[PDB]
Amino acid sequence: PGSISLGDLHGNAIKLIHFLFRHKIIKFKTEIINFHEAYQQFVTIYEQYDDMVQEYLEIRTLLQLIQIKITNAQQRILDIEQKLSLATDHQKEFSQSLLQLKKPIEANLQMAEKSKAGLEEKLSGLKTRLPSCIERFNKFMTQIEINDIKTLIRLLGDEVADRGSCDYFTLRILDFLYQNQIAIKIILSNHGYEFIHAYEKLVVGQPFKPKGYIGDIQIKSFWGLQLLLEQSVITEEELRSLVERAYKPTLKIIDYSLSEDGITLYSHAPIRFDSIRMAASQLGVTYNDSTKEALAETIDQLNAQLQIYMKNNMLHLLFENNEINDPTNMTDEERNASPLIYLVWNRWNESKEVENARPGKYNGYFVTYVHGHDPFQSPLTYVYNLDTLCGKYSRV
Amino acid sequence: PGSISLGDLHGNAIKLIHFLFRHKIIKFKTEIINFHEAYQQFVTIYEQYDDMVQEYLEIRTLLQLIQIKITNAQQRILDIEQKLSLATDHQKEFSQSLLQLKKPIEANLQMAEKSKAGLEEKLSGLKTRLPSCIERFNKFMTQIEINDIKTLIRLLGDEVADRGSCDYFTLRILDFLYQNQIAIKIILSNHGYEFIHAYEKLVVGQPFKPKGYIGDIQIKSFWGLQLLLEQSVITEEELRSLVERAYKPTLKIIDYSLSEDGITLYSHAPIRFDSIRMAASQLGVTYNDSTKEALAETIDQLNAQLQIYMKNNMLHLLFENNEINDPTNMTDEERNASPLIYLVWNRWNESKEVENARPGKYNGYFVTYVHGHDPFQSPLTYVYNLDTLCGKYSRVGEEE
Ligand SMILES: [Br-]
Ligand SMILES: [Br-]
Ligand SMILES: [Br-]
Ligand SMILES: [Br-]
Ligand SMILES: [Br-]
Ligand SMILES: [Br-]
Ligand SMILES: [Mn+2]
Ligand SMILES: [Mn+2]
Ligand SMILES: [Mn+2]
Ligand SMILES: [Mn+2]
Repeated sequence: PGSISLGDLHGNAIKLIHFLFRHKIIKFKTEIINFHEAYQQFVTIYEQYDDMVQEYLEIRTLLQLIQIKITNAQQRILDIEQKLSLATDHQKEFSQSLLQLKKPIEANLQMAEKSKAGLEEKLSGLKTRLPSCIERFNKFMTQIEINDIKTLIRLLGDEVADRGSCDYFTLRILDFLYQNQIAIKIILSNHGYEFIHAYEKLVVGQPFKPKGYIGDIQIKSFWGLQLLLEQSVITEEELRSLVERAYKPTLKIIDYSLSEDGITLYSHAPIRFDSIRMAASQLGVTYNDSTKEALAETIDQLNAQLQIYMKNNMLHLLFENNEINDPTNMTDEERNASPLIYLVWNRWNESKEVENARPGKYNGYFVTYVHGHDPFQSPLTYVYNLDTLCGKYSRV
Repeated sequence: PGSISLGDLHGNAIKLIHFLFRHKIIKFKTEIINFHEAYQQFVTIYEQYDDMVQEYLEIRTLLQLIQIKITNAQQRILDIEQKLSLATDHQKEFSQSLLQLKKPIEANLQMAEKSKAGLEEKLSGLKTRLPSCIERFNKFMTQIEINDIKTLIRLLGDEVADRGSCDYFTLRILDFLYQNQIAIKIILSNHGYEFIHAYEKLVVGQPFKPKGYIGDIQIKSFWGLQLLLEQSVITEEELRSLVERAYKPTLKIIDYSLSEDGITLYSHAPIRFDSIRMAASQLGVTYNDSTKEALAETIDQLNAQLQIYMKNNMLHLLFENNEINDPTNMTDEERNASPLIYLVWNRWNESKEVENARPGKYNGYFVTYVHGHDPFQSPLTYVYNLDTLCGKYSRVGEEE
């Protein structure tokens, strides 16, 4: 009834596969003879898909730029055409000048349209290659079976919408775990938020587009999924199924585990202990931590509120603050105003390693902190900064 | 005919006034003494107004930021209220949480409104101070008279919409010269364009707002004029009267004078000789430089075409190119595509100082180049980069 936590994913489905193999959660079926050959198949699929998404991102950028060029040229042509139409009978040099001024704009517009068509054809070429990639991924997934079912898997965040190749692979792996009754919890993260932002727009009839605070290269794995949806390689029905059953139910603002005499607090970013009380304040949850069980119950109630916001497609209401200058170093006022932003964006440093930030004993119970990768290394023996593919076990 | 040229004005009416005194174009009337005390009164007005426009720029920026806060908060509130429907379907617990979310946004909206109102109050206080300043300027303009009417005045550009206090002062001084039959030519410039862009919009009933490529601090003197217009201290009718009679007719793409054996080319930016044919190509002007007279006639035709664009409120058609990355360092392609932008934005540097860029003799005639101040110093004796320290008169033998 223990758990293993993974703090280093960055939207990279190979890293999830690596973690699941190395901790004996999954294994190849008996029929597979060559482990390294079978595993290298996914590495190759993943790399080829990564290259296709890179190609897509460059096409996306060029298409956006060319559409600005086309719209500008069209507006300028229309303006000159109105001036010519409104001309007086004594404006022959005026009309002659404007007629010849319009020609280079028309030529630029034709060149931009031709360029746009070529980029659309390149995108069409990508679409013809995408099914082959997915079919090879599907064949790989049929070679896998569950091994250990008794261990809770915890992902500390940035599992989607990050620097890897494709959130579809990751969602499919989460759904494989769901179909095999594996207990899994995922901490809400700053990259996870970009994904959820896009998904809850999609299901209300807005574009499946991220918030866009994080740049496209740093949410590449979202674009790897969106490419499949926009090119009709996967159905919106399947995306909704994966997200609704295998992803959203796992999400926690904060997770915990209880020992005989202590609590362990799992967060995405490194966080002060008192940020939990601030999160309770924003969400209308009564905060109590007099005992480890009371703090556990407080956190349960925070996570129930998260599920209410997500079920209503309104998580974005808790993640909007246009006055924060640096979400990795939020001021006292900013932390109080937007505690969930702090919980997913904070980065530790020496000035934050102070007395009372993260006590190791509190109200007579021990407190252990486990969070996702962060550059700063705290010397506190009860702070675990998971910047490795190796999992952290919870003990007896 | 002789001329004087000013290459460093930067929207500063004091610099213009000093230039006109220094070269004996104007003088105080004999009833004024002491002369120093009268000039110093205009200096005080100008500096007083300069500080006022600085205050105005600070208010403008703060108001623009506050309007962003206000609009953001209003959208979020309206968003939440729309989600607060309906009460019935036991979203009650959830209604409560959304109501609590709304409270800090409403508090931030109210705070931003109070700040906006106090800034609009500050602007109102500024407004009450403006009339006296214009009154003192008007008194000063009654104290001067024309002196030399036989010298052509050439402004090499950035005469308006630049770093000084107020384009109204400058336009009134231009009108004074116009009223006294002074010949004036002004070279079209990058700050000049910001002014004209706004003025052309005003003429056709659009807001008196600049293109906005140049930052507000660097077009301060436009804002000092716009402050008078928007606060109803001067009329739209007066402003247009001044611009139509005393400013727009003087404008040139490039100007020239002819000597017995050469041509002198006056520009705002330092420019390559081959920029002239590029300007001709965009304007549909037949280009001919086989003789200095043919080149002079080409430039005359460029300037006639400029006046068509000016008269029809459409100069913006020649100054729009969203593809240029650095207007001060345009590529060959960019120069061919937008030659007038090149003519007003180019900044020279060592890489541009090459043998055929600006030849001193061409097709049998000498070529001399005169342009507004530019930091790079070319060691060509026939290139005149008119920092304020350089002599302003035309060289011997040039006939303007
Ligand atoms: Br006309
Ligand atoms: Br889509
Ligand atoms: Br902190
Ligand atoms: Br001077
Ligand atoms: Br106005
Ligand atoms: Br050049
Ligand atoms: Mn993160
Ligand atoms: Mn480590
Ligand atoms: Mn200068
Ligand atoms: Mn300039």
